[PDB]
Amino acid sequence: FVEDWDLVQTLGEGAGEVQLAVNRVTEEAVAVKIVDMENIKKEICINKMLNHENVVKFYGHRREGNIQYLFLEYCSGGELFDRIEPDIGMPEPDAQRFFHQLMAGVVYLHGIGITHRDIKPENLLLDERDNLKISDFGLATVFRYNNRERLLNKMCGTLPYVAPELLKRREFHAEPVDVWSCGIVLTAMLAGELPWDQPSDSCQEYSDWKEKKTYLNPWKKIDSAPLALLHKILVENPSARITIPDIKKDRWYNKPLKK
Ligand SMILES: Cn1cc(-c2cnn3c(N)c(Br)c([C@@H]4CCC[C@H](N)C4)nc23)cn1
Repeated sequence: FVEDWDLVQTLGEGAGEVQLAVNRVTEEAVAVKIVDMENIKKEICINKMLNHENVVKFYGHRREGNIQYLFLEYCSGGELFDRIEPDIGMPEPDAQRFFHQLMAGVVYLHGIGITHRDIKPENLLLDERDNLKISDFGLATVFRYNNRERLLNKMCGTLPYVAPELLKRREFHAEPVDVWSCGIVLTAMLAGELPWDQPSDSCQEYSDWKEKKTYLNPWKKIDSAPLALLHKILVENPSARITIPDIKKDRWYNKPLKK
């Protein structure tokens, strides 16, 4: 009976659906991604490579006909998105802890040559202890193989989170794009709002940021220390943008915080 699972509820939709399943014998819970049914093949393949505390674990996949069944780590705390109070954000110490965990997960992925490509609060899930877990590898790809980097050219992601070079350049490096989206996530956690619809020349809010008008929202709501880190992350030129090893040296990143 240990292979029997009960589908107890729908966790959400994407894009098929994701259901919560409980083992009839052990009562273990697992998220099941159901796809009706090339893209799915890649998602499973990348998933098989993943083994990190801040990345959703992959348990396997069953194929009952035309429907694909991805068995993944269940995150009972739901989406980080739901911990962000609109127009407020969340307490700075909470935002810092989630940011630390997000960087740990991203460093791990980059170390194995994988880029997520769609980092945002809806994809960052929380377990029963509020530990952050990067989810959904349907848009993920290999950017380093046999120690040789491959440039990306495919448009993908979510506009408010996408780095400016995606929209402007034919090819671009993978890592700075994920760094940028993490900076937008940090902004959202500390301000409860996204800074711009997209980082384009045509976007007034993006121009304001480039002109350093930090007396305007959402910047005005962010303390000087984390704001200084955002100044280093949200840099238009990806070659000048701060790297993760340097984010780890940042003053705010290393500031002891307590609620
Ligand atoms: C791909 N994947 C999902 C899971 C997953 C695990 N827990 N979980 C919870 N609690 C919710 Br709410 C969602 C919803 C499922 C619909 C999309 C939402 N972003 C997240 N997905 C999940 C693990 N891997």
